Amino acid sequence: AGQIQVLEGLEAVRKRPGMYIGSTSERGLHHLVWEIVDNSIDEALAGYANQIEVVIEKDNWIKVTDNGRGIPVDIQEKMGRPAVEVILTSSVVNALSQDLEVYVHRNETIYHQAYKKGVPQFDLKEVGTTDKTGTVIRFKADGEIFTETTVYNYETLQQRIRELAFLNKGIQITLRDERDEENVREDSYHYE
Ligand SMILES: [Cl-]
Ligand SMILES: [Mg+2]
Repeated sequence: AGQIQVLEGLEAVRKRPGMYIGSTSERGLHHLVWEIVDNSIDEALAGYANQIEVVIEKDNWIKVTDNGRGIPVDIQEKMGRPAVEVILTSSVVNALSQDLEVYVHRNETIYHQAYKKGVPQFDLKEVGTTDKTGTVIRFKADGEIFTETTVYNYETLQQRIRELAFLNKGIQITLRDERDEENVREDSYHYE
């Protein structure tokens, strides 16, 4: 019943995306980033992260990295699935992304899963080792949902990231635009 309910959730969000994120215009596109960044900020506020990096990658992928605990990977009694899988298959960003990847650094291990329109492409995999903790999320907004534009606006991201760092003092939040490899722009904010 758990994973059927997952599938129905994805269908619901993709059918009425604007009920979930406000709009499917440029505003809703940028709201994807806010949803993810907000979750990292909660992890900082909980006491466990202090650095968040947002990268606009080639072809308008977004990568958000935090140095928090890493999303848990333990098997849920609820779903019979790893915790990270439950969390990401119930994410609006994931449902509304053509593709999304997560890398978790936790338990001295790097774990990876990928998704399309919220559907996992393979089971969560151990792919390496690590001496850090945190989470990396990379996603590509689905152009079938965001029919006006899937191109992010650096200045829009910059303005809100600046505001978020100012509001959440102590968190280092970095924005980087790598879309043009010949001219990479970065702004990093860190208030007291
Ligand atoms: Cl875990
Ligand atoms: Mg939260």
